[PDB]
Amino acid sequence: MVSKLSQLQTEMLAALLESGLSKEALIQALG
Amino acid sequence: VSKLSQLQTEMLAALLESGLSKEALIQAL
Repeated sequence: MVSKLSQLQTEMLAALLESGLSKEALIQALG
Repeated sequence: VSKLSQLQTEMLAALLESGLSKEALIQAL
């Protein structure tokens, strides 16, 4: 729980996976 | 474009631009 930005990033990634975005598509975009 | 796909896309670009570490990505996966 380092920073407001890190907490928000964490929530966003979780939300995306919940919405149906694959893990592979996440990796493609952000890896 | 579908509104859902577009929102996901825009969230991804914002994440990328915000400086998401390689470790943070691994942790979320």
